[PDB]
Amino acid sequence: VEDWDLVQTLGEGAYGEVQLAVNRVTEEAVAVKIVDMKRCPENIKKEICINKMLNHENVVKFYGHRREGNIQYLFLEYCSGGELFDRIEPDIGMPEPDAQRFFHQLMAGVVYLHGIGITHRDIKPENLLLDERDNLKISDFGLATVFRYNNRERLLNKMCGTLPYVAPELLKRREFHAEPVDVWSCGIVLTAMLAGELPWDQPSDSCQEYSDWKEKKTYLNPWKKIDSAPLALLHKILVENPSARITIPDIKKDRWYNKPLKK
Ligand SMILES: O=C(O)COc1ccc2c(c1)C(=NO)c1cc(OCC(=O)O)ccc1-2
Repeated sequence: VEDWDLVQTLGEGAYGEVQLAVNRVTEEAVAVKIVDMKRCPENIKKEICINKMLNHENVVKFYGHRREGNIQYLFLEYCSGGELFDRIEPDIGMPEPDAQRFFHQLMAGVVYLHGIGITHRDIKPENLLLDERDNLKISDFGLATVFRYNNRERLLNKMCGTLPYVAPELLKRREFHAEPVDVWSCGIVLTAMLAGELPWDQPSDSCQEYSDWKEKKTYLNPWKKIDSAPLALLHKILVENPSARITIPDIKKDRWYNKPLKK
């Protein structure tokens, strides 16, 4: 209903929905995200402003914005693959070779964002959309924010994202660096793909399962399901002191990351 028709509901979140929109002339498809500024106008001015900076093969394409009353419409690549969340078999995961591919692509996407000084802040499988040839695209810049401007980094102080994905320091410190938290959530997504389960509800000393990982009890799952090469990488990503935690340029030199698996 706006030059294009709204065919089916797609991602009914809080604040609005995402629809599938076909143009009836050209037959082309898009995702219309629909935010009713009555049911924030501030976090939404940022989303689109961030979205206009973005252009990469692993980040959902931004086509434009119209205001139509209270109603903001963001015109967004439609990913006919859907969510990576759905290619994770509960308790089992997915073939190592697909995980490694999705991880290569997620890395590419994140390097990109980080190189333009943007942290996504909410990387989880629900936010990783797949296109028609199963290429992974980083989605939903609703919580994204700028952490380098004019070549100066600034620490974040707002807590956000999704607890099982979040990095311990975001719980513990008043200010933290933006990049390592994005790395940590990327690691949790790896664990998710390779084991089909989340290792803990939040990285708290108060959280049993989290305490067992710091004690290297990798004899429990989801670790036992994982396999020594990728698990060695997870050991370098899910490090607690954000400063000792591996960085992306170094993930790119890790053995499992550079292992041939897939045709
Ligand atoms: O193939 C299917 O079964 C459905 O395909 C989908 C399913 C969910 C979503 C899409 C495509 C999207 N394409 O862009 C999409 C975008 C979304 O954006 C959310 C945001 O920007 O917050 C959310 C859900 C979906």
